[PDB]
Amino acid sequence: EEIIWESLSVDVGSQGNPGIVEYKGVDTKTGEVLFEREPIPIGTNNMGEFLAIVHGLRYLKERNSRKPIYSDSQTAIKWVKDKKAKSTLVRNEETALIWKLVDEAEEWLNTHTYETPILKWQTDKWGEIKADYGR
RNA sequence: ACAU
DNA sequence: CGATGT
Ligand SMILES: [K+]
Ligand SMILES: [K+]
Ligand SMILES: [Mg+2]
Ligand SMILES: [Mg+2]
Repeated sequence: EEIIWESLSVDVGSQGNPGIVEYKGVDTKTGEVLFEREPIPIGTNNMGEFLAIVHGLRYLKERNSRKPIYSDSQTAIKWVKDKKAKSTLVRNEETALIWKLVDEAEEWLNTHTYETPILKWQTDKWGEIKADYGR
């Protein structure tokens, strides 16, 4: 079981959980940063991981790329498979923004198709995912 | 327990 | 140490 180097890797970074959430996607082989989401004032780690995968799906579809996506998040990979983010985060004014983004990401999954493999990054064998924030 |  | 998740 070896790394698929021709892939996109995503990760979340946060200040608090729940807290400020950002995410980015990188070329697994080179580390080149391909997209970075503006920090969201309040969210959860798993909402960020979910949004990062869905943004990766949208990024690769727009560019007609068949590359797989690596995520280290068991939770987010399942949420994407399910097309349903089962977050416990309260819905209030402070969490409105991230919940809007999560709702819209689910909506995108329910109205689009993709063949993109979404693969578990095996941190125990390979070290930190290439998109890691190092926090 | 596993993944963050 | 605490929080998010299956
Ligand atoms: K980190
Ligand atoms: K736990
Ligand atoms: Mg991660
Ligand atoms: Mg990380």
